[PDB]
Amino acid sequence: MLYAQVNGINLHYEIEGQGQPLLLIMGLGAPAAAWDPIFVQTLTKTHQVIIYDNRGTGLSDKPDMPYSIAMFASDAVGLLDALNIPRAHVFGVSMGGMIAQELAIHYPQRVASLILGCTTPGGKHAVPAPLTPEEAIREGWKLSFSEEFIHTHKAELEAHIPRLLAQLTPRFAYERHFQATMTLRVFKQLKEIQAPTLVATGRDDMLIPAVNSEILAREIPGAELAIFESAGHGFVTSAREPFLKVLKEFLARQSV
Repeated sequence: MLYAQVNGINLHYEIEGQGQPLLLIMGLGAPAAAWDPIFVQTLTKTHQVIIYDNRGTGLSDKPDMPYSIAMFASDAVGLLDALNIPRAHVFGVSMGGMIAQELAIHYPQRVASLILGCTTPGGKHAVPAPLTPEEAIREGWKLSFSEEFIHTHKAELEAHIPRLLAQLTPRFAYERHFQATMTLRVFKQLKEIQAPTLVATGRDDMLIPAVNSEILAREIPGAELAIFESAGHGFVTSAREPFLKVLKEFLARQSV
């Protein structure tokens, strides 16, 4: 029910909690509904958490045009402007981590701290990826979670399916997002990032190789690296309690 109009595009967002603003940025084709709800709820105890639907997704407008990381970063800044927030902590996952990198380089004055989850800088220095819509989500789990995690957490995973199906990203928009992931151009500028930075991923990430997180942390001055054992692309869920501990500890040392 809340929207921010940024450059004529209506972006659906949700905002919750009190304290220092924390902007969460989702990855390829994913709406705000894709965030692990327990993770988000827990963060609202210490922070004002902003989640939202990128253009093309959820309840947001879906213009049929080329998307880029630069445009996504412009959208995020627009959201912060609409909310009258000068500076925010920023956490992006996957393509959302690419948007985060763009923000920290091109809009450094809006970024109080930076958390990069299961992401990559792209380009030559990056190490690349190696039926019913219900069945598709279940198939997609295998890329984010181990076979044992899926076994022991089947109810928790199944409970999220309706939420995702309620708000499908249409195929045309999914294509725009897919092609946007090719438009990041940051590698040499990573070393100019001034934000205090946490890089985090699951060691066993099958979608984005975990070495990408080492490459990021290697470039960004003063970046910390948290790699979680027995977790993959889905580490925000599969390592939720250890990651929430690390993220809360990191954010406690930060300020807006």
